[PDB]
Amino acid sequence: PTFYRQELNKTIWEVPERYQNLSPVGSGAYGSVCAAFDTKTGHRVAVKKLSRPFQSIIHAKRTYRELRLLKHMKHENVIGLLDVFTPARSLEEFNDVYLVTHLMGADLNNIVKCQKLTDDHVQFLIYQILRGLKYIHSADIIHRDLKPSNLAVNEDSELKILDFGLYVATRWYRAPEIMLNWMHYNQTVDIWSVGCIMAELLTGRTLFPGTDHIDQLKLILRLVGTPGAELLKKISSESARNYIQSLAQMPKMNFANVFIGANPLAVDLLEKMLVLDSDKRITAAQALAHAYFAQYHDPDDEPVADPYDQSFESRDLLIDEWKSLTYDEVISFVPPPLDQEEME
Ligand SMILES: C[C@]1(C(=O)NC[C@]2(N)[C@@H]3C[C@H]4C[C@@H](C3)C[C@@H]2C4)CN(S(=O)(=O)c2ccc(N3C(=O)CCC3=O)nc2)CCO1
Ligand SMILES: Nc1nccc(-c2c(-c3ccc(F)cc3)ncn2C2CCNCC2)n1
Ligand SMILES: [Ca+2]
Ligand SMILES: [Ca+2]
Ligand SMILES: [Ca+2]
Ligand SMILES: [Ca+2]
Ligand SMILES: [Cl-]
Repeated sequence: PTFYRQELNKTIWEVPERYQNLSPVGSGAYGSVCAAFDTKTGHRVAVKKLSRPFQSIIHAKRTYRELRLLKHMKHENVIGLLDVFTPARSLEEFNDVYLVTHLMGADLNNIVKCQKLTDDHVQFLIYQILRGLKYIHSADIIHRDLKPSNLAVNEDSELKILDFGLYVATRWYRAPEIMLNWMHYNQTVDIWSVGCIMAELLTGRTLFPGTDHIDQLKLILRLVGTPGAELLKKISSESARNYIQSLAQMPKMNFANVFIGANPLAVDLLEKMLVLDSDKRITAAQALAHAYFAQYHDPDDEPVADPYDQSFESRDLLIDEWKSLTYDEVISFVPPPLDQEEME
């Protein structure tokens, strides 16, 4: 392909002539994103230019990580790849990586903020998050920072999870075991996040808007109740355990007295997601079977992922080795068919 250059976000982008009318649509993880028109297919796409992908061993491995992950993700509610390109003609010239996915116009914050959502619409939004989570979790991939700004949505409320498996960030949706660095966690960290998101879709208000990690924990405990001694097992810091243990005991609230006028099935699902005991938290696959989603649930259309080889994560390699592996993954990429779906 012939490439052209255009200054976007104060830096030069070099992209194939296939992609036209680039326009900035915000930052991404380790990069920045432009909307574009794919002249090959007439489809709208989003192109992410990674920022300094091989500047350091940290950038280089995270570039490889992200490319490997996105090449593996093939699910309608998870960001995956239509294309990946570089202006480099050889490994020796290779210093820039661009990732292409279908364009999604907004994030979940754009949906709820100016819109009184119906319960049927909330069901659809949460259903899609859970469908995507079932898929990524089945490949032993966890998001760990799921939140409305990491949920891409389009003009028809179709939703995809992004920035999974990888500046002041909001902590309001993080699982307590993540926010407080507890010693053990599982895939259900993301289910806590879904509960926080769903609660906000039902009320219009952030569920746990803490000003710091201690304020947020206090808000959490007011809803779910003081934890038992067994939960302290997970907390390394003695000062943290002593503090939590010292707090005045609080009962769990009945969520039916919290989410007023909500579908009782929504309240029941929230009770199963917003539990401190991550071994008692509902899984994504279990949640998809909950009656709240009855009108959407379809077991034939809730697939799992192919096995995902993450052995590279334990390895320390040199920058040029991560760079060469990344180049290999660029070159071996096989674009998917434009139409990959059929009537049920
Ligand atoms: C959850 C809620 C709320 O108490 N927030 C305070 C807390 N953050 C605080 C105190 C305890 C424990 C912790 C710390 C978590 C919360 C509860 C509820 N209020 S509402 O009552 O004004 C309302 C507002 C809306 C709705 N609604 C509908 O209108 C339809 C469905 C639905 O849920 N239902 C209720 C708005 C703000 O968000
Ligand atoms: N508009 C749009 N549409 C799809 C994806 C993105 C996108 C990507 C991204 C990831 C991989 C890829 F290959 C291409 C783009 N990273 C962050 N975002 C946006 C997510 C919503 N807030 C603005 C940034 N943005
Ligand atoms: Ca119940
Ligand atoms: Ca169906
Ligand atoms: Ca088709
Ligand atoms: Ca079927
Ligand atoms: Cl967010």
